[PDB]
Amino acid sequence: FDMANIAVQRIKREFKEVLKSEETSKNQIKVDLVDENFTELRGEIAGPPDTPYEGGRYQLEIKIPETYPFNPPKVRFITKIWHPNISSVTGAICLDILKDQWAAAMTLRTVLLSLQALLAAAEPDDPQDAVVANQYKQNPEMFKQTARLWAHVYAGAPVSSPEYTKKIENLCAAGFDRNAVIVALSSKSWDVETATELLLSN
Ligand SMILES: [Ca+2]
Repeated sequence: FDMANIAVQRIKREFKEVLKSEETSKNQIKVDLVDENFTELRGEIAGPPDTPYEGGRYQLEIKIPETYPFNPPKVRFITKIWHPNISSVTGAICLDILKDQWAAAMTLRTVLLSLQALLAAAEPDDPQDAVVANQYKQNPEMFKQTARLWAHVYAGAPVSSPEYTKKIENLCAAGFDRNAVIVALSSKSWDVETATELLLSN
């Protein structure tokens, strides 16, 4: 039915804050009510400029705990993304403010802004996704191109590698599920052989 008053009033206040913010007027962040009692929200953030994510928009599932504001929201990327601190499979996020560094003065606005800042500054030595973190460290340029490909396919960003696109359409035309294909190629250094071998393992 209803959450505790302190939680209700905090979410209402923070929701209004996002609605009125310069950041939402500049189309950088937003929040949408999913549930009338404020326990679930949907966020969106713009990819930051001069990153592989630029031009993309990333949707977020936000669940507000009963203990709000003393524990963080649970946040997950709905939009698929290629980033060392986010699971390429589940959208689970590795960020201290969602874990052990939450403070009660933090808000929906500052969480959304911190997630955009995380896109612009990955921490690969404390990763959520080992495969992506390894690629980020061992082959920066391949990482950038892969992240940009995912931004284009999943988040609506304008550009991506023609090479990569051709490999994807090749495997999709061969009868494999497109998401499976993207994942396989992205995880196997874009090598059609090892990616195909992985796809046949299923
Ligand atoms: Ca209740």
